[PDB]
Amino acid sequence: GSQPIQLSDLQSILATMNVPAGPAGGQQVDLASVLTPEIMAPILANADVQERLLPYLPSGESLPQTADEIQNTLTSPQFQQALGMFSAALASGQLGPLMCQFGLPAEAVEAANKGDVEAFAKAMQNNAKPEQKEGDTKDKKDEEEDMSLD
Repeated sequence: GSQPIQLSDLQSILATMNVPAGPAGGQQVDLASVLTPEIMAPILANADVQERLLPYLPSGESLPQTADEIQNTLTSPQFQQALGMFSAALASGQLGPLMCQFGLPAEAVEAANKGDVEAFAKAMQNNAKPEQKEGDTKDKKDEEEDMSLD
């Protein structure tokens, strides 16, 4: 014959199906590792979110009333406490439309509406640092198998 070699073997692979992706393990993420006081200050300085942080006022009772406060504490007990409370407030209460009332970033409202801090982290991460390099290396390869005559 023409020696096609079994055939059936390369047919068995065509019985494969497309399986969905797994969530892996979504739960929490440290926002303070990417969200700096420079980002959180203008947002937490809004009365809209402050009002929602009232039932979650950080240790000390007196929460950062202005952006200068948050930008001063940097990553001190005040910031880490406020970060946690803010994360809880948006997750349970869901700020959603409140974020758009002050004209805050879309990344914030998307996450705050769902109450998902992971989506917020990813959005902020990629917003600040975009992934761009490109390295396909394809096309114009071919084989020229038949080409063997001179």
